[PDB]
Amino acid sequence: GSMKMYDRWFSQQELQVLPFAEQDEQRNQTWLELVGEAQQLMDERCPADEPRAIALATRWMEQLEQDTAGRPEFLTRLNEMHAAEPQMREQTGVTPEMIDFITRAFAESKLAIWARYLNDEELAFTRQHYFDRLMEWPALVADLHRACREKRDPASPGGQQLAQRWLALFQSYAGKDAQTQQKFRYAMEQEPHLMKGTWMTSEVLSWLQQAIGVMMRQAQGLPPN
Repeated sequence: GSMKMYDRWFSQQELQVLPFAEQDEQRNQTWLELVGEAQQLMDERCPADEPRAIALATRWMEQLEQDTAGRPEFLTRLNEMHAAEPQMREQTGVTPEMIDFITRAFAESKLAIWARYLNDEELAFTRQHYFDRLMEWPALVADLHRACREKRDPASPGGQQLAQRWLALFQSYAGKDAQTQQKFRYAMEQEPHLMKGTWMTSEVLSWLQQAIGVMMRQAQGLPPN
């Protein structure tokens, strides 16, 4: 879209590190392709769980991660913009229904993988509750980036607050059975896609794993590390 649209959704400081504010002909072409291909799939009434939808959704999320420079606050801002900006459709062709389709297809791309790791009742719980708190993740990841950026101790009260927030979001879709949660950890160790579209860097993930280890540490038994 236009630089005027971005100017009213981002401050001047933010625009200096938002890649979308760069004029780049190849970035623009890729977005024309991603939007055009989404609209075509919707026009064919393509199911979100077909491979064509899964592929396109994966391409979108990787592009969005690059074009927000990995900043979850910027993903949040673009999410606000898509739903509120009056000339979103005229300027970009993006509609709330398109974003819903892409998000549902991206969910299906992960549920297809979890189907190989979970039994039937665990997979049904995760499908049912997948979206319950999905939208709370960007604000948590933003706070995780901030904790890591500010060198907060993962064992501080604020650090454990973040680990507790993570647990509540994770348990929202994984359930609360320790046996089931270990399947999710194994899957995440083996399946690189499950960590895509989370706006986590290696450093922030390391910070979170440390805070979780403190939270979950047992008095007896093999400890974390």
